[PDB]
Amino acid sequence: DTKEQRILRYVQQNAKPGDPQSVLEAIDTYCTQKEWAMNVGDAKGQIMDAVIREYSPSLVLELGAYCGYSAVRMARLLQPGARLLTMEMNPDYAAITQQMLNFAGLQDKVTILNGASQDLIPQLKKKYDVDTLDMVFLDHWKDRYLPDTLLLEKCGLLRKGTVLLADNVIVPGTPDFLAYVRGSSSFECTHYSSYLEYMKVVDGLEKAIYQGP
Ligand SMILES: Cc1c(Cl)c(C)[n+]([O-])c(Cl)c1-c1noc(-c2cc(O)c(O)c([N+](=O)[O-])c2)n1
Ligand SMILES: Nc1ncnc2c1ncn2[C@@H]1O[C@H](CSCC[C@H](N)C(=O)O)[C@@H](O)[C@H]1O
Ligand SMILES: [Mg+2]
Repeated sequence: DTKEQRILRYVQQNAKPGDPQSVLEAIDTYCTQKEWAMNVGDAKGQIMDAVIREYSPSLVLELGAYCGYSAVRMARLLQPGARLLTMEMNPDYAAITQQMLNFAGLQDKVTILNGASQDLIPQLKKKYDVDTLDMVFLDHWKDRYLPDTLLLEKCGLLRKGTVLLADNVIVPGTPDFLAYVRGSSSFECTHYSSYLEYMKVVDGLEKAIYQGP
């Protein structure tokens, strides 16, 4: 089997069904003690939790689901009626994410989009009944952060106050995205310095709040 299947099996065998917090702790436990994996982790996840609780977004878009750790982390804090849409181009990973969300009891809150973000972003308004996004979590391939941010703006998916939260802006790093949002008056930026998941390597999240054209 794969590492992603072993993570899901550990959750199914150790986490409590319908308990998102228990599912998160099981994923973090397995990857801390057995196999490292690119989940956002508990250190940066706690910063994510605080950002989510401050802005209380009604519609969240996630770029990169992997095994569903970040989707479980964000969906467990959403108000009733709020929605999370997550895009995952790997079908093997998205099948794991769906089973992870089902186990945590959050399937009614999260919708998985199978495909590449650059192909799915232009179809959000028509196919998934989206006006503008309240929050965007960027966590896919690092070279897509900036072009997808420009694509989200072109398709009219950003409004004044839309919160962009970017992972891995230090390690592995997103230099072009970081330089663009920090240099553009369209984005007010705040850096939250933390640590790479399950490690003591320095990383951080960048919050970029859209201010308009
Ligand atoms: C593990 C590691 C170590 Cl020990 C060192 C020293 N360095 O330099 C790097 Cl770069 C890595 C590293 N490899 O992959 C990732 C990573 C993390 C994500 O959170 C993420 O989302 C994605 N991703 O591909 O989406 C990738 N990090
Ligand atoms: N262009 C793209 N469109 C959609 N998904 C992409 C993508 N490029 C990479 N990805 C996916 O994004 C994932 C990044 S790992 C992200 C982990 C997750 N956000 C968490 O914290 O738990 C990978 O699984 C990869 O398959
Ligand atoms: Mg990441």
